[PDB]
Amino acid sequence: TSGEAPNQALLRILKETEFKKIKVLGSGTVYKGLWIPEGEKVKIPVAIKELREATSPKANKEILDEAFQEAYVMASVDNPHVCRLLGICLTSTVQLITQLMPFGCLLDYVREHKDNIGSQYLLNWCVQIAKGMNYLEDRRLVHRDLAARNVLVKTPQHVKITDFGLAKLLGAEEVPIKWMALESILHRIYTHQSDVWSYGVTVWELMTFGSKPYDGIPASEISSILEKGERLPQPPICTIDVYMIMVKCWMIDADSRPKFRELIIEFSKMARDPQRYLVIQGDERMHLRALMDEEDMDDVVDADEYL
Ligand SMILES: Nc1ncnc2c1ncn2[C@@H]1O[C@H](COP(=O)(O)OP(=O)(O)NP(=O)(O)O)[C@@H](O)[C@H]1O
Ligand SMILES: [Mg+2]
Repeated sequence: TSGEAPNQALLRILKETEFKKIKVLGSGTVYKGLWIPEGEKVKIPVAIKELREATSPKANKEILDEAFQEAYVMASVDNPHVCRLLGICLTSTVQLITQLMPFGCLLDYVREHKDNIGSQYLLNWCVQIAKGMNYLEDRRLVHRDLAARNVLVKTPQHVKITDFGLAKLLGAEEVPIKWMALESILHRIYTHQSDVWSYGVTVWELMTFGSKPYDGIPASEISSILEKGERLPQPPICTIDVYMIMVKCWMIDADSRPKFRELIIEFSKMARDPQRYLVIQGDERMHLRALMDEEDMDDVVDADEYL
């Protein structure tokens, strides 16, 4: 009651007996599996991150600080376009349990499905990511690591921002350079407007079907490139309407860049007439079960319907 509000998010501790790992997804080693809350007659698809046991105690506390910090953030947020933490489990190694995003990160998704992503998907993704960031801004959260790789894909129609390792309250105090606002690189300044810049880069990643920003350019130069007024080039499928919104996100005066709530409005306008704003050959002809090896999927509930 001296300024900020108490964070009353619930931190759920889960038992190992309650979830079954099914398959490895990555290596912090991440499994796909199912979580069956005791006595609830539901099966919830989950990602289970089992932390690396770590050799050096300095590496140990680095792993653990990322883990507890992003457990704290994901437990405190609740929005259809941000990833929710379902719980943690304090076995010998700590495990973080999140809602399963079956289709992986969005960068790999647009890379692998270039020839079947239509303009309606692209623009709807832009709207959903801006809704997620607008929610974070409503909660005074600055993400500092927004990128296509940090957007996950529940369905082709539904994505969610993730990876809150670098997040912080707006006013508070204490490295992907090609996604960083200029004032982030020069003065270590981070705001919701620097997130807006990163959002511009992410949209450019999407519109280019996963190209690398400033490909082959060494990070040491990016700062001088940007002070000289250079920016990422207009993607081939982008009308000037879309590209111009993106370019506005990269203006040097952070207060001149658009706001996330403006970006929601503008991309929603454009998603009302997708083919007037992105030009994709064969657009009109583009389309997109037991994910586990379990034969009894009848009681499966998505985390979003259990909550
Ligand atoms: N809930 C989830 N559902 C499905 N896949 C996931 C989920 N969470 C993470 N992954 C993937 O599993 C791997 C673990 O990623 P992560 O633990 O976030 O490490 P990271 O280095 O921070 N990756 P990033 O957030 O993209 O910067 C990545 O390939 C993710 O895309
Ligand atoms: Mg992280």
